[PDB]
Amino acid sequence: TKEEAQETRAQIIEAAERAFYKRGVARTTLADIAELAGVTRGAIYWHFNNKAELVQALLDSLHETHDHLLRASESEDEVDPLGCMRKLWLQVFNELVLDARTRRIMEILFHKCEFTDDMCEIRQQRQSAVLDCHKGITLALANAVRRGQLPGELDAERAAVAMFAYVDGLIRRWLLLPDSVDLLGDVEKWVDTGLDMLRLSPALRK
Amino acid sequence: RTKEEAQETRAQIIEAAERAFYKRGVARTTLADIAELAGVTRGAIYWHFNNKAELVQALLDSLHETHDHLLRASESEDEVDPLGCMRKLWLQVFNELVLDARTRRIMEILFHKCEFTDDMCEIRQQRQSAVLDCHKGITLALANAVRRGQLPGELDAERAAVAMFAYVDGLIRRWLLLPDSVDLLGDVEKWVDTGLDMLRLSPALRK
Ligand SMILES: O=C1CC[C@@]2(O)[C@@H]3Cc4ccc(O)c5c4[C@]2(CCN3CC2CC2)[C@@H]1O5
Ligand SMILES: O=C1CC[C@@]2(O)[C@@H]3Cc4ccc(O)c5c4[C@]2(CCN3CC2CC2)[C@@H]1O5
Ligand SMILES: O=C1CC[C@@]2(O)[C@@H]3Cc4ccc(O)c5c4[C@]2(CCN3CC2CC2)[C@@H]1O5
Ligand SMILES: O=C1CC[C@@]2(O)[C@@H]3Cc4ccc(O)c5c4[C@]2(CCN3CC2CC2)[C@@H]1O5
Ligand SMILES: [Mg+2]
Ligand SMILES: [Mg+2]
Repeated sequence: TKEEAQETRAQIIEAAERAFYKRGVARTTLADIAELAGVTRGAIYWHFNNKAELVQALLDSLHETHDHLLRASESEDEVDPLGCMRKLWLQVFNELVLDARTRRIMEILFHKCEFTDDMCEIRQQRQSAVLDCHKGITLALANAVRRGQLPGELDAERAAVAMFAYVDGLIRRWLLLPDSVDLLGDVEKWVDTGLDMLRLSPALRK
Repeated sequence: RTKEEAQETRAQIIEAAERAFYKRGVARTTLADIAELAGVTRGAIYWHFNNKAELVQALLDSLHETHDHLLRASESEDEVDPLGCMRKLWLQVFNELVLDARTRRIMEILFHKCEFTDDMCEIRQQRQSAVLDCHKGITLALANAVRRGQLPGELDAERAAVAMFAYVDGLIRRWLLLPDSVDLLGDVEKWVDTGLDMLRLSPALRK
């Protein structure tokens, strides 16, 4: 049955989040996740080959809320690629602080997920996700340069690395020390600080 | 002598813990495993460390020594060029990461092979303490540079410290995950200056 299968996969993913958040990925097994989800008869193995597929599902689930702002910032036909990128990072930070699911998937991926040789797909799939995002940020920065919103001589690739590094570090800083960063109250200041680096730093120019 | 032999054995244990944590991760590695790798008895390893968290803290603490003279130079009110010492500090941070196998392996362990779990809550708390401490230091050096006129007078030192640390921390982990994406050694001056340019030119980082 169609709906029941998606029914069950969502139960498993939701239970996987609870299990990974409590006990970490390394020591959690699929059998333990099936126990939390209330699924039996090997159902979990029909939806996932291994834990890495479950981790990838959680990582893929983050790309959904922002799909439209990603598309807009990457499109050559977009009139305001820089403004759309600003709206994107504003949404990324807002969802992190406001959404329990997002914050806790990211906490799982960043602080409860080990890169090991017996589970090499986790690091490899993290490399691919970061690389994919870098391509998107680089392309959106190149659209802003062409629109006259960023320096004509900007090194879009290095500026994409710089922006990602800043956003990445800020998120992890808020996850580790929520009290230290009023990410929600000053979200615009935090987004503009990184954008300002791309706009003004002479080091980021070719 | 007792002291010399114990310090010798402690170093063997720490070195073997790096090899064990790096290969199998912190969560599934036991002190018994580390003892076998280090070639010491289980009683020996348990004399030096009560649990796995204490060993992780040992690695986490060793990172502070190499930079200890440059962070205190930028932190000193009497430093004539605090902004300059900060630049040399971050240059040295990135230089050691790329050149030093040990520092790279430890940071890879701490950032990518060590889970925050209720089963070992000391890990997260020690990371919280280390970041909070570094934040204070960075805030000191930024206020000195502002007072010395090297940074904007109306700069929010607290937020600027956060932003600089976020950039450096994010860059480190990007190079750890994708080394060929960041020539962190040949362009090290560019990568440091990019973040310093952020604190010095961003109108958002001002009150
Ligand atoms: O972080 C890292 C960095 C180093 C490694 O990347 C590489 C291969 C690999 C593959 C998958 C992993 O999860 C993982 C590794 C690591 C295990 C050891 N290797 C080194 C050998 C390819 C040369 C580890 O953890
Ligand atoms: O791999 C990835 C894929 C997607 C992301 O790259 C970006 C921003 C970001 C910044 C730092 C991370 O460690 C991290 C992310 C990710 C979290 C959220 N995303 C924003 C864009 C997907 C909308 C994640 O994990
Ligand atoms: O990131 C975090 C933030 C939240 C927690 O900090 C605290 C206690 C704790 C202790 C050690 C951890 O490794 C760890 C946690 C967390 C697990 C449970 N929480 C208790 C409070 C959320 C109710 C987690 O991961
Ligand atoms: O990546 C890094 C590189 C530099 C540090 O490693 C060391 C000590 C430390 C300990 C735990 C961290 O999470 C952390 C750090 C860092 C914070 C402070 N440092 C001292 C070195 C700046 C002189 C940071 O972030
Ligand atoms: Mg979402
Ligand atoms: Mg050192």
